[PDB]
Amino acid sequence: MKEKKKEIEKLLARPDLTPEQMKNYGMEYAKIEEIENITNRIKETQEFIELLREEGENELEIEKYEKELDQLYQELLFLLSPEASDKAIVEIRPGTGGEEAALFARDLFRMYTRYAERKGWNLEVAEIHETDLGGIREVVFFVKGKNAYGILKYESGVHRVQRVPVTESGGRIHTSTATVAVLPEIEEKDIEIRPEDLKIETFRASGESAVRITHLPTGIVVSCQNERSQYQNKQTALRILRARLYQLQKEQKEREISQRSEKIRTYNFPQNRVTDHRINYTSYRLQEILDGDLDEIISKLIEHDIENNLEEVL
Amino acid sequence: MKEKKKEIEKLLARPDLTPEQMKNYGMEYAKIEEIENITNRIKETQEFIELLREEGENELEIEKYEKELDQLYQELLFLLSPEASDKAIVEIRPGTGGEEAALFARDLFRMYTRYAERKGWNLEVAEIHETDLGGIREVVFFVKGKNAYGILKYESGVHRVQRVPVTESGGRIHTSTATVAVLPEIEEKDIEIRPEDLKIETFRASGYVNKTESAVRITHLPTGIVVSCQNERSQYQNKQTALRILRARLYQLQKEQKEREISQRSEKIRTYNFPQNRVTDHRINYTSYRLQEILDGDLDEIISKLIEHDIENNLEEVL
Amino acid sequence: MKEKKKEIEKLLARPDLTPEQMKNYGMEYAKIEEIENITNRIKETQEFIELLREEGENELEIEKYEKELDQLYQELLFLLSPEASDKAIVEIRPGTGGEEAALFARDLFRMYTRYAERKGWNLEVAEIHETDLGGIREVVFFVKGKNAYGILKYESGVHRVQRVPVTESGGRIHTSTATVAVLPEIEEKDIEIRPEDLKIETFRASGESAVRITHLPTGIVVSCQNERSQYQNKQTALRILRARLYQLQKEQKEREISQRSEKIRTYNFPQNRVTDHRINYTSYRLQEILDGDLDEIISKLIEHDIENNLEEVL
Repeated sequence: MKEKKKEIEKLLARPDLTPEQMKNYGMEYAKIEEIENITNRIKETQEFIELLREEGENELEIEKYEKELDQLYQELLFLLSPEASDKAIVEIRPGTGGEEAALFARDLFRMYTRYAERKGWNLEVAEIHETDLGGIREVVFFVKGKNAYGILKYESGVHRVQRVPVTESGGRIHTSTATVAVLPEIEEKDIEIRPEDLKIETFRASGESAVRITHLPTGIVVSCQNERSQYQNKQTALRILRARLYQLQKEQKEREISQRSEKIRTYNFPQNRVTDHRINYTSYRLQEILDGDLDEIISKLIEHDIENNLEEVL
Repeated sequence: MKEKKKEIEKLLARPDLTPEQMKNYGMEYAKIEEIENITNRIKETQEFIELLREEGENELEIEKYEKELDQLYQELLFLLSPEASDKAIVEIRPGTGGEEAALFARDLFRMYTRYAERKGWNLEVAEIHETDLGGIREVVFFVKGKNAYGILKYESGVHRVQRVPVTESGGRIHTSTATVAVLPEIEEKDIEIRPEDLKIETFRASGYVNKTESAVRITHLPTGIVVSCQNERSQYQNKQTALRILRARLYQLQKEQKEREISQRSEKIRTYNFPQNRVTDHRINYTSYRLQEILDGDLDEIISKLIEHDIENNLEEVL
Repeated sequence: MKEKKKEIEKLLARPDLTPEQMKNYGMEYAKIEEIENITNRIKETQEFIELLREEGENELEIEKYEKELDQLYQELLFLLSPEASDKAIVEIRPGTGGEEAALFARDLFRMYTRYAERKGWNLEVAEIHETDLGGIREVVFFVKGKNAYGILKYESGVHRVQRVPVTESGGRIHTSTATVAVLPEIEEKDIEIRPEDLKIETFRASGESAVRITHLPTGIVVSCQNERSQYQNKQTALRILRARLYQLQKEQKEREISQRSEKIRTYNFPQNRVTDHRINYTSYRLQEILDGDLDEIISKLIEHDIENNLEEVL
């Protein structure tokens, strides 16, 4: 890495060291080659496309390469970031806008669902509270796949739509806001939750089963009213309680000093556009992105990070 | 053209006029010569085949030239109907037959699906209601391609199947019905639909996705026309789909409401008998013994025989 | 035949007999002659190859005549065997070995695909369940050509492979298996199948048409799922069934008095060889064989048959 990180590997791998180490170091020396080569192809395919564009007459197919690029960056991202990131919990909620905000929440949930099916990920709905119009008042689900969290972490934040409400006939543009919170699933062996700290409750499913778990120390509360049995429900409430717990703990250990708009992205239907505001990137393939083709935007985010965040000059 | 529609072209084309008229009339000048040539190729080729039948020992290969007759006639239709017949909306539902009827609906959907692919057109499924036996309760879909509407317009009507049902173990021959409705797509600039005349509702999908994902219903308050969708699309996308269908539907309903107000059933448009492997179209009484090939998508033989007749007497001809 | 089967013909062709019998007995005589002439050509070109070997200096061409016998044997086989027609149904499926078995199953399907093209035969694939890596979970196809069934009837049995999986880089030699089943197609007139013994079902395509047919008494079941229409597929299923049924009968009336390993042939890649075990013959042109140049092996199997089977002392 740099050649500096690859220097230690040049020497370490020298004639001496222990078996448990030669594999340890050699294995990483290879990890660096992939990285080295992957960025190689990235940079080649990049410099390549810039020729297909202004070759006196662009060859409308820099899209075959443009796509591969989005692909090379998610691979690089995977090799770079210290590894445990394949399981994630997603929660989406309406924001400002009323009936319209819950409708956008479903639009998002629809994007992610269709995204999952395209990356070959597995998705399970932990819970969903719909709205008469066909919106969502709350939804939390689990996504697992090669780098699911590593990629979805980019979706955390406030999303806003700009569009004329569908049941509104030719009315005025409406701006609503939805919240997406992504967290990494925390296995049982990775965090301690004492029995006496937990308070479990169950009730008739207000008008299949309804459960609620309270982590007394924290005060975190997990409530589920779905089709799983009480027993099964409890296990699902716990998967979520851990992630929510671990986070709150992370938070309680960093936010005691950290002491709004924060719109992370905007979708505009009349313009059929998507603008992620951390990178100031705009795309005009809104419907295809909302249809589940989110790589173009995430890969851009991944690049910006690998170009001037942690893994760059570090 | 004729010699007449070519007359006005002769004079108009004369010395002076306006630029925008030169290319204009000039462009219409060519239209007629090609029309004249194609009708010349058809005649030269038609009159050539009939000599290859009783020459003293036929040359079973008239089919090769026969296949070009189907193509020349469609090229002639494209030149005789220069308007805007490139976008169409198709709808297929079961007629009488029960399960068997919903199965024939699919056989047709497949046929048009593969027929589309062969003409290299673009097809998009608006919506589909399938049946357990792998059949179709209802299906609607758009098709855009070179004069793809002027070609699929002859498919509107009832289509009847004659055959032993697949699940019926070699038993008796059954006869079911399937209904095809082909409407030309209508643009927003060509028909007015006032905001206040539209009621749009949206509901939860009925039984990760839940049922399907989104449900939209659009009602044209005046006429009563209702367009309902339940499919993978989003609300925003189904509405634009529902609106595409509603324009086509309303434009059709107004044409009827203007004729059906001065013009005051069986209508078996065509037949698909499997035991005999034939397909007979009843408006032209043309028959083919290439059933499965036609069902597999090679439909041109029949539509051209329909165009030929159509042009052989209707508007295009004596008009 | 012998001079015996011929004797009777000679006398039946004496002074009298009927028109329809005249031609009938007249053709089999000539048939017999052809058998005699070919059985002679075979015998001489043979006695001529041996001489070309230990003559005083082999003339490396005993192969041009070697290939001639490949032909003569098949023409003999034609003239001899039971009417064994020009139509055949072949089925191939993985044996033991996991993915590798599936991959070798397609290997075999390729050999035959290529072999049939060399024999000028026609070939329609009835169905094919494929594997991501490119193997074949299952396949049945139809073949038609001058006694394609007779010549292919010797492929029925378990085929075994020994090689390093292509996806393994310089690994250990893995060994697998693939089953091949050949059946002579039965025309509807030839076999009786009552309507009340079939159970024909249909379903929607999971993820064109789906069709399954069951022969209630036997338990035989043919599934179909492809681009075909329910109707075409049903007809494609009745062909395969009449074959599965007929055979099952020729069996159920022999597999009732005939009271595993049955490794029919072995293809070893490192040593580049094909070893047919029923005759213990080894060819060293494995690849040319897997490419469809099967006449070598089959003509050997044909020569053993005529030599010790019915067609001999009988």
